[PDB]
Amino acid sequence: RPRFSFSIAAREGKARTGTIEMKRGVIRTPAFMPVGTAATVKALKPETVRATGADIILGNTYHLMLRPGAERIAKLGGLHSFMGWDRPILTDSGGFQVMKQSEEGVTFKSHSRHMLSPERSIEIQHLLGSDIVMAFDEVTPYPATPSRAASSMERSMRWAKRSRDAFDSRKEQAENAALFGIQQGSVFENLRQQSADALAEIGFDGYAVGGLAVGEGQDEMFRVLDFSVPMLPDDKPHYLMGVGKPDDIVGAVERGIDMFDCVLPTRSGRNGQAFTWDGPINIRNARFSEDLKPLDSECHCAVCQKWSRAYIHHLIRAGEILGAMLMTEHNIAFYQQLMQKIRDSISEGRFSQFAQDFRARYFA
Amino acid sequence: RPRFSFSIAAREGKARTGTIEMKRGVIRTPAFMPVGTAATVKALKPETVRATGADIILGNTYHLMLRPGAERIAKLGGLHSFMGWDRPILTDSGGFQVMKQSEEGVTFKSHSRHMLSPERSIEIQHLLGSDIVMAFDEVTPYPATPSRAASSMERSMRWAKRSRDAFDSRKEQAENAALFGIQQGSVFENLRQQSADALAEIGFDGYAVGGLAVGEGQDEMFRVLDFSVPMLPDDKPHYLMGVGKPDDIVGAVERGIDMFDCVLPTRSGRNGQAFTWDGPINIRNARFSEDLKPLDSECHCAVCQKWSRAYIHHLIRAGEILGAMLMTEHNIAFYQQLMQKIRDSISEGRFSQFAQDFRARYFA
Ligand SMILES: NCc1c[nH]c2nc(N)[nH]c(=O)c12
Ligand SMILES: NCc1c[nH]c2nc(N)[nH]c(=O)c12
Ligand SMILES: [Zn+2]
Ligand SMILES: [Zn+2]
Repeated sequence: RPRFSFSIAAREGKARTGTIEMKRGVIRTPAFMPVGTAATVKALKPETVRATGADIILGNTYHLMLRPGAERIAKLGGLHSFMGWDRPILTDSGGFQVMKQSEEGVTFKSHSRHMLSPERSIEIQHLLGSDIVMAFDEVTPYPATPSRAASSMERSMRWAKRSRDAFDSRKEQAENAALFGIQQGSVFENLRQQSADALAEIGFDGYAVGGLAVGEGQDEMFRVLDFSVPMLPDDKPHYLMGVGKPDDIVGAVERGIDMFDCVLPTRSGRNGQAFTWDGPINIRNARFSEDLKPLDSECHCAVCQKWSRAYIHHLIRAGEILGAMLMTEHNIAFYQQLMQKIRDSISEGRFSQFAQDFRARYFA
Repeated sequence: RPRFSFSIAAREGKARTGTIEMKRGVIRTPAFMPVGTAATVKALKPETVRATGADIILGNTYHLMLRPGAERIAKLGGLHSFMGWDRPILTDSGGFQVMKQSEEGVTFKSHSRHMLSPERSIEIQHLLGSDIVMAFDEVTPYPATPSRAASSMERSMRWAKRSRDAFDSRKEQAENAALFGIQQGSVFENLRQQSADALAEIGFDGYAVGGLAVGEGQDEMFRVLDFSVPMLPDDKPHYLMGVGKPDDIVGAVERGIDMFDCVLPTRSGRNGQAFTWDGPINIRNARFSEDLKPLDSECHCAVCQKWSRAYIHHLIRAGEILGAMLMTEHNIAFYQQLMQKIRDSISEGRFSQFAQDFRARYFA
């Protein structure tokens, strides 16, 4: 396999399906990336993560630098070796978790004093041995005034160039990993356009839509995606960071997004929320205490093959670790089955029908 | 397979190795039973418990009756079905967790008001669908005066007869499960003898040594085992309840014990303690932060095949669920490997040498 090759196999409207080939493996798109905060996808062995269908996972630069430490992970052979996941890993840059500041970067106290900058973020991602490296950005909160959105976007573009140069100057990283740029601009079309133009001029292997799902509603997010995604190079992956709910994902794919990550299936799994084709349920609810059905009636995951709602209800009620394990495996598997249905439907030219059918049932 | 058949294949001094055959499977002895407190061996799927080598697990009557409830489990098809473990399950009777009281039984408040008695304990164990049912006893704390030890022992023997009759009166239970009696008498030889005689007169499928590992030291426990185990019928299994550490197990086998359970490998696994052939280690210790070796250098478990001390150190430090999962799997696997080495050495007539070698290295 090459360092990086994105190929689009089929299209339907703005939606695409295809593959990213990298040295450590192939990623089928549209893709969902489980989040492995501090070198673990919570409550799952890597083999279980793979068994659910994941092709790639996400690691958080900010958290890993705080514990166990980036240099330590490098000394131990890199993140893949450390955690036992040998397929691609994407690392975020830390901009989201950040949100003293200056044009040079940021200093902050560990929740010890730490520093992030375009150069240091790229370095940490190198030390981790990331396959997909993200530019270091400044993420403005919502709502943002046009002036402040413009300032953070402009700084992010200067930082995107610094990220590009840092990545390129490190031969081993440049030859073996990929670098994605991050579009900013809040909800403003003109700023989103300026940001897309700046990133395309610099040139990246992929383009993330940053700064969404930070407090604007789905309607607004979709409105911004409507104009923002077409601004990005068509022939590279489009990554919507930190999204999201199943319906968010479907609508974002309809608008040209190829990659997703979110803590929702894992975090809310531990909390008792299980995804089903008829919408989410909270397994802690008393109505499930004697329900012998699986979490979802169609799901092919090992959890739905083997255990009842009643059992998982008890485990979560009781605070048992196995409850977190089973909920998380099911939810991640559900997400991967959603992505597979999306990929197949686009391939077969029936994605619009799938989206309609999905919504009708999920929100019944 | 029969309802119950214990066969002794080989002996060395007081030590024995053999098999218990039951309808749901064969149990190799000496046996270690992982404890599954409230219908789960903490942090492990049942398939993982089996993969470590366990032939049987223990469930706690007291806890299960409180949550999710015995009647509820019965309605859902029994404990095996509920938790997904299809091999034998032994249930304790509740006497240990108990320790208003009367000759009829005990009432207590949930940590709702609940009741236990010989009849109710046997009933709960039936509702759970237990394969090995334990008589309901009264467990005196250590130290005990001779008078109080005698009173609790005598009550326990009356309760053993009530347990026997309750079990026998329930045809489905009598035909498909086994019933073990529990010897009491604290540290007193005469009381232990009276208790053994009473239990043998009633007749049970197996005999537990109760009331030890409740505050007396290993020396005292071993002294009591020295005279107590030979009092029990030789041709039935001997079960030392709530023991214990690897060295406890080895010494108890040397004294004629066939079955063990304890929370130690699971509970202390979650706390950071890993068993090794060179003694226990606490993985949280800073000395392990960059140690690339497996938990134990010889252990054949999947954890030792795949992850380093450094990684598990980080997980436990961070409070990650995967840390509990990996520690627990390793510790249970270690215990099963200990039992296998014990069984093989007795079979081969070299158990005394094994015990000496084990101690020399474990305590080096
Ligand atoms: N939802 C927005 C988001 C999530 N993670 C992120 N990481 C970075 N660097 N930038 C961003 O805008 C975001
Ligand atoms: N270590 C003693 C012990 C553990 N569990 C027990 N359960 C019962 N019923 N009786 C006992 O004596 C014990
Ligand atoms: Zn499922
Ligand atoms: Zn091991």
